[PDB]
Amino acid sequence: GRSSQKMRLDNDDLTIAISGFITNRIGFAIYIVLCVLTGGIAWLFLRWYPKYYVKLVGCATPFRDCQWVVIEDHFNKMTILSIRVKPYNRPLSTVFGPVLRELRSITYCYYKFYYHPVLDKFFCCNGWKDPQWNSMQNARSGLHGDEKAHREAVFGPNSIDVDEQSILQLLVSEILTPFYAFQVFSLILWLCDEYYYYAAAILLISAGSIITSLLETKETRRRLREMSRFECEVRVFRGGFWRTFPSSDLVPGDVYEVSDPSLTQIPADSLLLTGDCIVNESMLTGESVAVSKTPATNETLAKLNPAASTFSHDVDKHFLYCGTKLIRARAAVALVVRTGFNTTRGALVRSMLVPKPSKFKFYEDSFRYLKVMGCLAGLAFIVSLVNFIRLKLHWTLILLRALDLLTIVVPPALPATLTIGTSFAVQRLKGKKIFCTSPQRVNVGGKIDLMCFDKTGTLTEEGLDVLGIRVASRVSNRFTELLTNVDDLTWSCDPLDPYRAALYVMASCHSLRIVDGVAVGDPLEVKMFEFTGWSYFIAGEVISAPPAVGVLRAFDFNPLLRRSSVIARVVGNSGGYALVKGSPECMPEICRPETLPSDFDELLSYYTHAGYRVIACATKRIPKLNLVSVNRMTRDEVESGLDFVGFIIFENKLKPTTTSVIKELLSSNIGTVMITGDNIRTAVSVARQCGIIEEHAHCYMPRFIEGNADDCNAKLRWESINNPALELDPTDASLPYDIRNYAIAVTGDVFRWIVDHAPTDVLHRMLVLGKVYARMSPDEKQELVKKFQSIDYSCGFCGDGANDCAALKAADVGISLSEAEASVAAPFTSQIFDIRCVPEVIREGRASLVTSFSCFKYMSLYSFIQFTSVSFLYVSASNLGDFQFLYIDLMLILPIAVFMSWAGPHSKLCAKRPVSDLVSRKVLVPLLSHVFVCVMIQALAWVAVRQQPWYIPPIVDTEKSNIENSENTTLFFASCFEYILSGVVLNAGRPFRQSPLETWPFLSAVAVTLIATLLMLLVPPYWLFEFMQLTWMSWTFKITLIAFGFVYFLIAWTGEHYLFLWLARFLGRMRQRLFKQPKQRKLYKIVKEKLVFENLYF
Ligand code: ALF
Ligand SMILES: [Mg+2]
Repeated sequence: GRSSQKMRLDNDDLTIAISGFITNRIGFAIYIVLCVLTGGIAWLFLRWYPKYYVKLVGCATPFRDCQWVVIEDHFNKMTILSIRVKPYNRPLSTVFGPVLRELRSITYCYYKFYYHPVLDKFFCCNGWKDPQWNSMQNARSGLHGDEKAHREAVFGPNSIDVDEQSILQLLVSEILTPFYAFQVFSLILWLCDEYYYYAAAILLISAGSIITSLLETKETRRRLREMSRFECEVRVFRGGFWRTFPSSDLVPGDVYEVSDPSLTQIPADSLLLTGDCIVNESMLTGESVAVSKTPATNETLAKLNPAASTFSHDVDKHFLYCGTKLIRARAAVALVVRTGFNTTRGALVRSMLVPKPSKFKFYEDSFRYLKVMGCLAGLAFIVSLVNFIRLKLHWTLILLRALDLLTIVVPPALPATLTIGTSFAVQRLKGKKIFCTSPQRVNVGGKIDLMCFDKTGTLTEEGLDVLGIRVASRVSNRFTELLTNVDDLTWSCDPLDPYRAALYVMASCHSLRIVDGVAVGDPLEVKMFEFTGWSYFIAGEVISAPPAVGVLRAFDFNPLLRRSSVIARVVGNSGGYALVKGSPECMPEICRPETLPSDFDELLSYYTHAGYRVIACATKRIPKLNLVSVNRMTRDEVESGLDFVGFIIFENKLKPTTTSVIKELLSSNIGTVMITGDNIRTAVSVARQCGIIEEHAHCYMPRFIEGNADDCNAKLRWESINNPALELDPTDASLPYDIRNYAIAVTGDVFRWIVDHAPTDVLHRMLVLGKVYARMSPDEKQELVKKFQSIDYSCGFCGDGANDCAALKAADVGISLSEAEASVAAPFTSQIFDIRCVPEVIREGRASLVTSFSCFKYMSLYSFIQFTSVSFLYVSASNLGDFQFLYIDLMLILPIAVFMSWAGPHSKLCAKRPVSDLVSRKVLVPLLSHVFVCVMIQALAWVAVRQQPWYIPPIVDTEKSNIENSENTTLFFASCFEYILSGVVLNAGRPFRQSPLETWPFLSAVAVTLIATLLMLLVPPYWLFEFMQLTWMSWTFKITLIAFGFVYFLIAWTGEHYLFLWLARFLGRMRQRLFKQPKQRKLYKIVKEKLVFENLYF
């Protein structure tokens, strides 16, 4: 009996291990008695480290006989789940692809593993081919009665119902982290030591942080549950009749109806059987164009695969996805295939909740630093305890002092201070209309090294504009200039006149209807009508000699003929006219070949290759027509024998301010790529116009030369687009084949083949070189972003559709551009709809990163200075007073820390990135030198004060510490002079922020604190003298204290700018030259260097 298994859930990530255990009933008693005895510490310690809990309670057993299982993933986060068993009696094949009895299963992250007995394993994905699907006769007659019920036990309900959790569960999963336990212990220590005010302050700030984080999490999870909760009402063929049911009672096999008008959205992944349908797949592709779907023939059942997760075109022509609108339908039924989380939209939603560890190592490294500091504080506690039992002091004093020395070294207000930079950045972003939801992501904005991009909604207007109109004259059968405008059309001549005929076509060849003074109807007609500027069974001309027209009848656009016609009669002419507009491919089989110019085919190829959509117009004259002829003669006589007029052209025109933002991003050493769902010819042209691809480079793309994507052993040919002769060395490395710049533009079908059957090195080179990525579903967007991240990139995204959701959530920083169905996952949410909020986010990220690092260094220095002062004082059982602590802790550190995080970022993207890690050498090395300088200054001040003739030595006191010394006061003033100047020196400045001379609050706060301290030193009033427990000093010694404080500033400044970085580089070079361990480099750098050098080699 097997009792372990390993699986890979996601596309490539999520390696998990499942094991099965049993409760000992003795370890459980030990655990409960231990919890009772310790009052609650065992519960905490066995919730933080469940490995020992399992080792204490669990006893290993095989899978067949089990009661709960443990699932451990690649990030080492264990979990306890309970196996569920249900009575069930059908053949094994009903559940997979014998007899099955128990039907054991486990649910993990909405995946549902089932237990195969004879193979003795857990299986996640098996499509349930349900072999009845052989003929339309079988598939049309749906399942009857009881057969549904058993299905309900295997597939569950058809509802994407994520599980919400209560407030108390959030609290027990949030507060119980170890740091808050440490904070509670510190608070107990303060209140037991009569040190109230500071404890109350940090309690208030901790409570505020908890409240804001809790509200954040609750709002996020509430919002995510509204994008994935759909409820409709359909009619199903359960028992030979049509019965009305909710959308939740559907199981694979039920045949429902799609022709009814109540049904406005597809309930589940379906397949047509009769009739026809019209849907717009705005959720799978970014476009909003109407798509027509036709019934599935008897052959296509064979190739259907309910688990392929991406369907070929042969079967995609008949598949009705779930969650897509329904424009129009004909007696048409449909057969469901997948329900629940197996649906493409359901699978996307499920993959939006799977956990993924972060590559930003800031907060975790800070916590590791505090843990090392605690390891030091333990030794300090031991030494203090020995030195205190030496002096024969009382026991309460020894305990209290030795324990407060713990909270001195591990400051309980470091994490609550490390968020001020992001807290201040959020409102600047909100002022510039960008709305952030996860503040922890702001720092990540400073690490962006790549920036992906949508096309249709982001880099381009949503609709299709009108570029120009071309016409061929009958004087010479050749085309003319571009004729962008309509005024030129009105004032041009050679329905006999060509230009006026084309204007007539653009004016009255539609079926638009007027609502609210504007026009509605087919999306393409609207743009033409607006371009004309005219008005609308006759079309009224604009006031600003063009005659009006009067329509007698019209044949709308025919799905099979692919054209439309309008028979009208201008008032002037006794005879009528017929205008026909349609696609240029089937046009030649209607019009006269004499009317077709010599430029037809090559000009059509030129326009189509650049990516436009072309439509052609034609005219005809009917010498005699009346009210009886139109009803007597059909469209066949209308169409045949027309006169070619001209081409009208559409264009996906890009937003006015994109070619500048992309140029700036390229000039700031940030690469950019396009990841779109549209064609592979429009995408390349828009990338040429925008600036992603340089104006002179080539664009090689892959083609299938031997076999389609099915065969596991196929060959690829990397051809060129403009010149189909040049190729790339395929087996071989992607290099130009027997020149300076080029860019592979991979389609969306060959990319899957590359990821599957191609070596890793070719994949890496394609990732480094590829600029354009078209014809991709959301899943390929997401896993392409993950592939980018897996070679040490840090990539963002930008999009404005539910198409993009997964790529927005899986990217390091994802900026949305809308407010519906796409801002649920994206951290940020712009509202100006242009790509101008990307530089904003990057700038604020860099400023926030440098600010956070500066604050961390400042708080660490504060901790060390206080520890050194207290360690000097403890050598004689003395201590700082209970109010000097308050002054230092509350009126010097918190105000300077808050105001050090106030200045804004620069007004321009620079060309260099900030340090983005804590355990580095260039961060640690300049910190320990500052610590050394601080300690040296304090030691010098102490030695200096111990030699004056009015010195008042400390007194050892058994009941309480003595505060009125001449050795406490000197260290107090040295510390006060050091805190302010350390805050001034460690400030972030010119490169990624505003220089401190242009920001007033910081300088004002430093000045007021320094003047307060200097006045408290030089001439203090008596109440301060008897209130802070000071002692007399000669006026010649205060000047010496000021001198030490001053010279510390010079030493710290010179070290921080000049010497400390030099020492860091010196130590780094010595380590490299002595320890002979290679320096790791980011992969894409290595691949780029290999590529350029080897290309130069040829
Ligand atoms: F508008 Al798109 F992918 F083309 F969101
Ligand atoms: Mg879009």
